[PDB]
Amino acid sequence: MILDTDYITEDGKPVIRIFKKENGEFKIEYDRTFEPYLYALLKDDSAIEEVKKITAERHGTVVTVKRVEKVQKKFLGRPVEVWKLYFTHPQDVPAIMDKIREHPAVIDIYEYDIPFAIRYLIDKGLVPMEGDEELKLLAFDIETLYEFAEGPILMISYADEEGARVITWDLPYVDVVSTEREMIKRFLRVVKEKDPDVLITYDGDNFDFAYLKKRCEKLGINFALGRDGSEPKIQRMGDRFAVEVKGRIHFDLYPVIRRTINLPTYTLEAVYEAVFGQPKEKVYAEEITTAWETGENLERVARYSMEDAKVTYELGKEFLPMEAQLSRLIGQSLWDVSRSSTGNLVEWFLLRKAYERNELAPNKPDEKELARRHQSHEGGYIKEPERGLWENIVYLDFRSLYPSIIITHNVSPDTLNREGCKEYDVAPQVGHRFCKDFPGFIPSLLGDLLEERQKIKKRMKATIDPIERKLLDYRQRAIKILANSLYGYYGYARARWYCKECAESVIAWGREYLTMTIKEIEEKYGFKVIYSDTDGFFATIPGADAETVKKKAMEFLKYINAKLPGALELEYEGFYKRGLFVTKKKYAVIDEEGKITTRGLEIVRRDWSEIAKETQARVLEALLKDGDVEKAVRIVKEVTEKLSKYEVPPIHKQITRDLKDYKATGPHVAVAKRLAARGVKIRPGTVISYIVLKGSGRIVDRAIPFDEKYDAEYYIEKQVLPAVERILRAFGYRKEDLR
RNA sequence: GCAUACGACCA
DNA sequence: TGGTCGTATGCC
Repeated sequence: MILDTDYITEDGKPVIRIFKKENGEFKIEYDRTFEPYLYALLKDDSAIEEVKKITAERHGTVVTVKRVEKVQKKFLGRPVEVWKLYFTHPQDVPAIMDKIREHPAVIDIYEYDIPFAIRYLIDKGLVPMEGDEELKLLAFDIETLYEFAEGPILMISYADEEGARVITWDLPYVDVVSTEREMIKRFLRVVKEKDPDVLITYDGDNFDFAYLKKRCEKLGINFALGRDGSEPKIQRMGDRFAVEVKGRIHFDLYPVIRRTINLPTYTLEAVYEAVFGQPKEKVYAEEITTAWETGENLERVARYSMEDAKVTYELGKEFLPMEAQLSRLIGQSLWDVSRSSTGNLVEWFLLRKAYERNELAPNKPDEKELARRHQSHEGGYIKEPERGLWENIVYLDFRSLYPSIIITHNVSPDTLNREGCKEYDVAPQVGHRFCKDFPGFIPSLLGDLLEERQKIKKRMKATIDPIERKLLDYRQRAIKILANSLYGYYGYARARWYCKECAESVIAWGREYLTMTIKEIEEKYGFKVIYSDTDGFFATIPGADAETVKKKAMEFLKYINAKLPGALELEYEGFYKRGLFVTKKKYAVIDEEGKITTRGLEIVRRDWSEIAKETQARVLEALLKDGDVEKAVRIVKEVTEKLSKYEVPPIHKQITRDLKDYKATGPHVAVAKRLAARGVKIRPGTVISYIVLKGSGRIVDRAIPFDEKYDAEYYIEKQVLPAVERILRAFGYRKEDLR
């Protein structure tokens, strides 16, 4: 397959390198023939004679147009003639594009900021991560002793299919070395010997490689982890960094893991238990540092690091196939895709499709234009949830509401308010009209995407091969991720194919279909909807049973599916015996089997009493199973009364901006602001554990660091009341009554 | 983008 | 007793 592409400059000329793995052997293909370019839309053909002579200066070097080609391309569904201006080097375009753009016969320029390697991959039609080539994997970690990298790293731990080892400065896997220099040299020898394609880390982009470069510079080590002898190439991405290893794919899992799940804690043990359900030993850096001088508990830490290497490898085995599939589907390298945002992912996909279909790509918005489209966007339809628990309530939701709308109504800038067409669709309450005579750009690609996903699903059902089945699952989920990113692109501020009207029309169409479905389910099938959110609703019968529920629900489903247009379709996903809905996006429902699922309630909010969980679950389990609403309150009041005494024994907010920049001062911010005079260093993402003592004054005034939980009756009265006041009000029990 | 809670200030 | 503004955090 193809692993990555880059370019080096040889005698002022750019040479593309394609890293490949064919039949078990790493290979580098060189291309010296590709040339950067832009497109220029001119007042008249004549003007090229003046424009082709436009020159600039880069470093004392004159930059000239190498050659030109007149080309006919489609722009927003309409034909356009432009001039392709080629150049010698990628760096020449930034130097000369402004002068070309300023010239008076040049109406505009286009496609001037595409990075060279990506551009090469698109224009050649080359696709990374294709085929059945097997890629060797290697995971590693480092443990240091607690300014940055002043302390040495105590050990380095690596894991692969055959096992995990630890190279630190008395055990089969662990190797103990004389010094830190020897340990890093040994780790490098290990990586060179095994020669892996994928290097797996956890937060390696911003911790492990930076630390290693600092320690190598301090010890004068050439850390040539690359297959071309190169050192890791640091890169700046946003306010953070990414690290690349030439000839390999450095797979950092932290950016990927952040995008897949929404765990409150994102340390390796936390994600590992989320993904596999198994505990992971946790070792703090300070504990590891003490072992070196003492010599004791070396194995414990070496086991806490060995296990980190192993879990990093395991998470990498489980996450690499999905990213490889996304890479295949977007048409860019894994390194890029695994680190990129969904907006950029759609952009890369569309730019490839555009080059395939000879469509000229719109420019990224300028800063003024960016502000012009930064106005508020209308949200999805939500009904305030009916308070209290309900009986025999059923959940129905649309399949792919927004993609299905875009395909059914052909929503695209290409088709917006086009004149002279036989057929049109009209958006509700915003009135936009979309032509139905020819398929739009996005609607076309979206339709093919959904087609392919359906084909893959059927192939999944009919295959005997369990490996192929797992593979196709990955592929179809990748398609779902891309297809669902497409609506976001219509309203994406930085999008090239931005279309305000398309976005609002999609939202309006979604709301119309949802509310109309609810209207007819009540008016024509006698149903009450308890709660709804943008693409689905919880509704029920006043009196009926589970079998009744199902049989009756499918009548409405067929009726409405026959009336629903095209791909628009509603389905039955949830049977639930009783539901407790507290507010929008905050509910608890329990199923016929006895499982209960939580959304938005206090349980999953990071600010919460640790031990109030038992009574929270009991209140939900009594409310939802027993259905007795005084039982819930006599439970709450009995726990409160028993917490008076003779009860068996049983608060951190992150700072996002610096205290000088903070507009106000909250109780946790007063602690951090005071710490600045106390000096212990504070940074975005660190956590304020604070307490409030029983004393007169402002709440910022009385907030204290935590090291400076007693639960002696009053603690139970700190934020418990809000956590159940609305929950328990539905049943007539006031805040005052509970205490 | 929506949504929840309240912190801070002001009456 | 009632308001605005702003902060930390969860969803679809």
